[PDB]
Amino acid sequence: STLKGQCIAEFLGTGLLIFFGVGCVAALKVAGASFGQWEISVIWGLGVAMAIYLTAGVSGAHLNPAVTIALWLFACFDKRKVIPFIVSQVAGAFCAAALVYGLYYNLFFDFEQTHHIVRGSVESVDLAGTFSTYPNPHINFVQAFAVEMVITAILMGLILALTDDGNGVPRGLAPLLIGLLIAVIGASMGPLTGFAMNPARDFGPKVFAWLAGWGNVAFTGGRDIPYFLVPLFGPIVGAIVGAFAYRKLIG
Amino acid sequence: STLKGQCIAEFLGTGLLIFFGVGCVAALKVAGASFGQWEISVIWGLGVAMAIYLTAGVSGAHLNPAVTIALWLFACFDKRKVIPFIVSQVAGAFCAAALVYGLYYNLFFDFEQTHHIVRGSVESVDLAGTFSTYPNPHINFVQAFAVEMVITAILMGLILALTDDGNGVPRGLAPLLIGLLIAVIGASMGPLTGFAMNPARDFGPKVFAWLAGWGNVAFTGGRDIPYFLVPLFGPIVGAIVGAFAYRKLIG
Amino acid sequence: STLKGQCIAEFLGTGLLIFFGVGCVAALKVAGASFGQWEISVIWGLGVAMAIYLTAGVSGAHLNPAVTIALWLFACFDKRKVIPFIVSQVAGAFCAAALVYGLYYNLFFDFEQTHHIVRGSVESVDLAGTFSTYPNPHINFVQAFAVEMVITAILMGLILALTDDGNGVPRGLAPLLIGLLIAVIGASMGPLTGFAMNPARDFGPKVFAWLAGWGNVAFTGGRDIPYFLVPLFGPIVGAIVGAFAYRKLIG
Amino acid sequence: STLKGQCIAEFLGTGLLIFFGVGCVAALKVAGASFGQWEISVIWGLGVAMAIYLTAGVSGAHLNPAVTIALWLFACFDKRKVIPFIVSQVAGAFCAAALVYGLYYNLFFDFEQTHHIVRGSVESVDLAGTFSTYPNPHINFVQAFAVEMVITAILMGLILALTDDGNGVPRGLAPLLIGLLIAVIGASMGPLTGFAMNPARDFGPKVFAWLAGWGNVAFTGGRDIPYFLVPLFGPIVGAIVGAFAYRKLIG
Repeated sequence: STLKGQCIAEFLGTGLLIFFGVGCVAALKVAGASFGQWEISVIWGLGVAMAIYLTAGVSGAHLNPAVTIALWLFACFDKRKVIPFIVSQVAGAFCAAALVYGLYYNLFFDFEQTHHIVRGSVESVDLAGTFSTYPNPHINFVQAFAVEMVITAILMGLILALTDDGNGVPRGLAPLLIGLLIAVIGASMGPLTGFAMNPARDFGPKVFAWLAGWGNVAFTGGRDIPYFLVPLFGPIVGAIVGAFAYRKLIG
Repeated sequence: STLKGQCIAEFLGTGLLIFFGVGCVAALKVAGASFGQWEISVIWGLGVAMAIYLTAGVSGAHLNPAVTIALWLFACFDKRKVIPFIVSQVAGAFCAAALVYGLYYNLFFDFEQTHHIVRGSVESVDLAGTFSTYPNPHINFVQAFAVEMVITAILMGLILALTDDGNGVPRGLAPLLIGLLIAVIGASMGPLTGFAMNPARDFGPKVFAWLAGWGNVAFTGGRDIPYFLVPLFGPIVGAIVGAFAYRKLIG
Repeated sequence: STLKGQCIAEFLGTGLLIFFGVGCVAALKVAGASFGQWEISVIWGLGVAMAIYLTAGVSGAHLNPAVTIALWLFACFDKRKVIPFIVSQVAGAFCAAALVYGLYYNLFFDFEQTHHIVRGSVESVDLAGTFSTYPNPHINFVQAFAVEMVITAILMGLILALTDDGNGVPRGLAPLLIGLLIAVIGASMGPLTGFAMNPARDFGPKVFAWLAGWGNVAFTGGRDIPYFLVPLFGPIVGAIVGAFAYRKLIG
Repeated sequence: STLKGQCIAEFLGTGLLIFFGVGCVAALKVAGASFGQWEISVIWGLGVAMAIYLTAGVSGAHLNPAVTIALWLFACFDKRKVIPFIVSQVAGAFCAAALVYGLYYNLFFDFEQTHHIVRGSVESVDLAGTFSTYPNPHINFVQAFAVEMVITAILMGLILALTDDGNGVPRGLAPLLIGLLIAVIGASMGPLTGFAMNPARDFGPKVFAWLAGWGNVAFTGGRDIPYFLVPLFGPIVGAIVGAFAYRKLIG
């Protein structure tokens, strides 16, 4: 597979997981669907598994800039493909957020008119939480960064544990096992930071929310310190830590 | 296997998935069962997986006219079997809707008498939603068609991705993975159009609802433009788009 | 394996599935646990899968008199083992119901004193529904028998479909797939008759409920026609129909 | 693998399952997350499966002192590694409880101030139930011990049933099947004693709760007889019984 073919697969794979994840959150927020914390988390994980199954044979199904950087540093992934892979991942998440917004277009405006929410204000951040993740009100930037580092380290460590020959896990079952890992992470740590674990999953839809009319509050989240840095660099630091720990303690 | 044997398998396979899907919706609506959006979606998906496991060895387990048309256009499926397969699929969905109605017969009339609902009126469309799918009140024909096209394209693309040699997915695990894909599609996009994704799944029970006493509102759904066209031609267009995209970008 | 060894495995396997199924129903009824229809059904199915995994290698993991009779009539199962297998299955369900009652002993009496329920009365049938299945108030004996026949036919047909060489289903994955089939059956048809599908699962705990103090209402269920016949002979008729249909239409 | 390498794997594996299990309970209690009994149980089980997948190749993934003792007595596990394995398991559960407390630090104090709960009192035992298990108010020490013995015997018996060559279960699917077994055990027996089934899972976080400020009530649980003995010796007795029963009746 050429570089162009793998970039398209990364674009489609990241878009597919964003389409399922944002869609279910949109259904809970503006469509009146009844979802619990476990149900939302299991939709995110299974959507990732389907995205991996679709694009594993072409590009390896990274679908995460943090995973792409960690693989380059620790799994001898080609450095020439690092930038195009990351660009394709963010582009796929951005376009998928636009597609979900288009399908839920009439419900978003009906929700705003009913609750008298003006887009771009602090009170509109909750609606902006459909696309991207925002921290719990009781935690700050430092605690939010620690949560993102820890959960991404677990994800990176288990990905290496589930995708190494000799561990007994079939290659056909590994994508499903990865999705279940994301579900329990989101179920146990989601109410804190939104279990982003993916710079593309957060930055992409955040750019669309800024263009959709939410303005600066899409990036800052109503906080003095702009929150968008936590899902951007937090997973990157955590992925490196998780990959380093696995090679030292398990691998 | 002869053509008659495959048609019977398609009749039973489509009926089995309708029996599980309509039954769970009936339990939520007239039996007082507590179901969320994810729970309803996961029953639909797992019911499809069981139907595929039962009939895969005989007819290939299409169980969807949109999939049958897409396979004929892109997977060299025999054209002589296209019409009998589609006829058997719609017949199976029709008979299964009648069977579910017979088992839930006393609960349907008790529900109508309690809520003073006259069958065949606009207020009875919600009860008619047990058998077939109807759009969200905030979306119209054009947006409903777009939703059905997109979700069927994802289903068709993943079906080809999950049923090709060399992708590493075992043949015994593919039917279960297909069902999980339907669950997340229904969880993320269900509150919009009912995630029909299957012309037989919608048209079949719709004909029974018309015969059961709902009349013309079973097809139109209380809309000026008859809604039944969206689940009829929407999945067909989406399946072709999804199959074409997979061959160009992934396959 | 000798006959004594297989009878012990059938005794333990049926007891294990009753222990999980009755325990979760007891938690919902007297322990205040929050369970939906899907959640209860998925506990029953997964408990059956664990029971099959434990006893498949010894006795074949029938754990159902209806399945045992159907296998003898259609799968050349030994007739000399039919009676001891059925006796062991009912004995295992009876003892497991007693064990669950012992663990939940203090909660059952606290529930009765709080709600002023006298054991053995018509108002105590709901508490007796913890151990065995009772019909929906809007359905009668004839409709209850039809529901039990249909769902057991689907279970028997899929069991043959999931346990035949050449269908591509691994032997290690078949028990889990069987449990998921039970979950969707209970989710879609449970609110009607309790998805017994197993004469031992119902008759066994019913005998214990009669001995525990519920008296005659444990068998009759407060109905003029004794309801206990429906889960006794209903699954037996359905299992034969399902096995016959599979051999004629699929097998 | 040397003894030091296996001890680290046991430390990380037990910590990983505690991180997921305590985190989801913390989200339900202090973060306002909506969780049912099945949802909490399925997070515990799947977290165990991920922990097994990470550490099976190094130390065998015991992650339970009761399992370690049972394997030494019945599976010829090395006696020299029994003490270091148990020490590592309790250490991992202790550190993971501290990590979860640190991430949820601000939410715990906000919950206490809102409800006017003084740490170390009887009314604070419910908050202490986030880390460790405490019995249902209607059951006493004797019934709590019986529940822990029975459920651990089932877990030990199924673990031997799922990890023996010749049973047809793939080695890659066994960890997932073990997690599903824990989910149904917690769903059916959790509202009684908290389905500890693991001396490290309970004693470890209990020591942290005592150090975190809960004092003596973390061990006694507000009972005249200290409850901490039930999850300590209960699973050990049950694991031996379950292993002995499997070798006599199934193995």
